[PDB]
Amino acid sequence: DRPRFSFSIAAREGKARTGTIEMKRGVIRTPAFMPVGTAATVKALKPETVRATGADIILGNTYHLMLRPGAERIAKLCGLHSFMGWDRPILTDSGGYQVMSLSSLKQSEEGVTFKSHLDGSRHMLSPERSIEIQHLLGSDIVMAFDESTPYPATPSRAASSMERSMRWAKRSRDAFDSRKEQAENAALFGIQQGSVFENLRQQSADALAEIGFDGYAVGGLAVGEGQDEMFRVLDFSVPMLPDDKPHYLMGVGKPDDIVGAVERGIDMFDSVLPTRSGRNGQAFTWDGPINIRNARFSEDLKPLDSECHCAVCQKWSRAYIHHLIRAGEILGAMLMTEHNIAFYQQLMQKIRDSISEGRFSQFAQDFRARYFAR
Amino acid sequence: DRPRFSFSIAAREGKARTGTIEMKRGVIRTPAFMPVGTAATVKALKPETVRATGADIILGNTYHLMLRPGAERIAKLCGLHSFMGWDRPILTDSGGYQVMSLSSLKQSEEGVTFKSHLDGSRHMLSPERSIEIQHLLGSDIVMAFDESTPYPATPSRAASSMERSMRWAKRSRDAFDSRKEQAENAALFGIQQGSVFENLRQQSADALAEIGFDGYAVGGLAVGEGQDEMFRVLDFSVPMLPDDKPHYLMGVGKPDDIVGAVERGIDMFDSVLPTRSGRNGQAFTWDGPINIRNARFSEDLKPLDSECHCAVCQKWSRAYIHHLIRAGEILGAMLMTEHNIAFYQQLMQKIRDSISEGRFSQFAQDFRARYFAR
Ligand SMILES: [Zn+2]
Ligand SMILES: [Zn+2]
Repeated sequence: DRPRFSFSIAAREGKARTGTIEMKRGVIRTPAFMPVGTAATVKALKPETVRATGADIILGNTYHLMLRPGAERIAKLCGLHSFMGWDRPILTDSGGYQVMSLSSLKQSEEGVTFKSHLDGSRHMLSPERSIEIQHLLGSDIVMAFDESTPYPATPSRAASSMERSMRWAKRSRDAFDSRKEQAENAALFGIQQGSVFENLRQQSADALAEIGFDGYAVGGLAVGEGQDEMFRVLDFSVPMLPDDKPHYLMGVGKPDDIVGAVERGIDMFDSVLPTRSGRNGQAFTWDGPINIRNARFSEDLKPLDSECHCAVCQKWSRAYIHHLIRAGEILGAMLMTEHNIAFYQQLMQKIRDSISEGRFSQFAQDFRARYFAR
Repeated sequence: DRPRFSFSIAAREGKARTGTIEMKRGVIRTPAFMPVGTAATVKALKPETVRATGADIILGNTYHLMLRPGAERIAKLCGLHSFMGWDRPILTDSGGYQVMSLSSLKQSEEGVTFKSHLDGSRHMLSPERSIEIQHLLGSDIVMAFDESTPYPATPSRAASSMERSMRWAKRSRDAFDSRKEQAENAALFGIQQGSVFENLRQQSADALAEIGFDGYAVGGLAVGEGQDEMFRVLDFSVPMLPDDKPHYLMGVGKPDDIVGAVERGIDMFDSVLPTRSGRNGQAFTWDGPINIRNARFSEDLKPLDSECHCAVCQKWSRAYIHHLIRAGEILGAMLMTEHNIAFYQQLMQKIRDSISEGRFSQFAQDFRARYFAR
């Protein structure tokens, strides 16, 4: 009964929206946070635990999966969902960002050649090959393959990368639409580029809306610009995107970045922060992050957060988790990660509820006042 | 309603027994395997997962817990059960073995002085202090503090360590019995020493039965002697212990060691093998252990073991777990460990059932024929 892709906005407050994305493998509540499942695992969590925290969708990294265990191998093993045991929607990034940030790079208009950061094996990516890999994975939301430009970006380099990206967005569209099984069961998002420059962002938006996509991502942020500049860029960039389609801010971010981005019209988020910070001993709380290794928690019997409903905060103390993290114990990573992901989902839930009730502006004020009292 | 400690033998076949140990925090089915929970965690598993595999009791290491997080700290945090979230029985070793094998050692008749292997801090252990620490932990089965003699052991050194151990067993008895809350709610096991020498084992047994204990451990094995010599030592040592009390072989071991020890009258086991081997990529199966990193599993969609009822074998393939282990992913350690512990508990269940039905001899033959076909 479920549709391929249907975004519906149930309530709005200013630029903020709340609603649902209906897909064949499930419903995504927006604004949505996607836990990151890099190499076919949300690190230190079983998929059932990921779901129990409230996640409706997770993200997979195309660049990592193509290096290990391999895209064709995953297809032969019945696709990513079956492989890793997550049966709800999966969004896959294009891999273009990690090629720039992780691999040993030839770049051209056809695509990119690079050496694996793991073993120096040679690989290739292009609009067509990236769409094909995401198809071999079985991805539900496919990202167009673009060209990332490092930070900071000179206007010429930002416009160079943006224009080639828009040509690649058209090739991504066509590659997606050529493959019937993919085009009937998955969705395709386009990526706005153009750095901090308003004119380039607008040309990017026009090109993408001319091609037509199921959703639109804001690319090229959370790469060093700081929150003030990111918000300033969001202020004029998001209204350029089609209003009736989801808006996806890639790689963001800290809780306060998420709230501010929702205030500016963003519907979807992903970040390694809750998982990676958790393994490193940082727990998010409504009173700000805490460093659980600090000596002040060594005999603290309170849970990580006094209001959190997650199973970790129901069962174990700060003192216990302090001990596990300082001891290097795997269970420390597990509990910290589950709490952090549950905290992110509770944030998204409070965001959605406050928009639905027309008190999101008050929620954002209240959130910041307490989170930054620390 | 539950008693402090009541061992009841429901069925026997040759020297093998099956039955139950009833304690205030739960019933222990014997023969029993205890997962090892070193520093207040069975590594990579939540306690609920430990219980879901079938474990009735776990082991804690007194030497590690006294170094981190500290015995008094655990008492202040309401004891080990509450600290780590395991509410069923816990057996604590005495710490004497790790003092010899891990610490930087002065040894005397009063006790032992050593430096922590973690930071060089100075600590002390004695019969009285070991019983007190196990009390501060809240341990359900307390081990007498003994003196371990390295392997191999000359007769003089084996008899030296054994005789002092028996004097320490009397001091452990008295220290335990002096502390009313401990003596009314916990149990105390004595440890037979005496290496491979029949006469020393017999003198040890006589001394321990003269003092009186709730259970009797066979110490000084699984330290390099090989299975043939261990079995030969068990052949004459176990019948020296009181028949109507549990028999605990410390630190054993591989599945085939467990079966052979049950054939010789052992009721209780502990080993780091299922947990530590799991993290290292070795999975136990009814057809012998497999090294999941081997390339032959890279596209194998079968579960780790074709008969195993554990949740890992219900949900994930060898190929997936192969990928996680080779990638260094925490979830690889989690899944391997859960399967290995579940496999050990299924072994103990099959042992108990076959003894109950008077076909344990046939089970042991059948087990070995298949496990060592490999
Ligand atoms: Zn929590
Ligand atoms: Zn299994």
